[PDB]
Amino acid sequence: HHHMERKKLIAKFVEIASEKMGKDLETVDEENTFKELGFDSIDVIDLVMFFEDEFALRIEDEEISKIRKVKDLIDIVIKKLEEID
Repeated sequence: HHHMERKKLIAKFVEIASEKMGKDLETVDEENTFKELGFDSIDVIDLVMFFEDEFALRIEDEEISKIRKVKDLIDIVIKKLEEID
């Protein structure tokens, strides 16, 4: 059992936003849209490429374009990590 997987990926999202992207989010809810967090389409691409590199994943362009909510990115990452297993 890999406990706390969502908490951990939200925490990674917050750290990357802060450290790589200069965005202080502090208290993230998974249900927030990226749009409401102030991430535009280009920011989502940068965020995805940062997760890709951190986790040695590949996320297809079609999947990136469908990302709306934080939850969507957390879900994709878990799914890609589960596969690479």
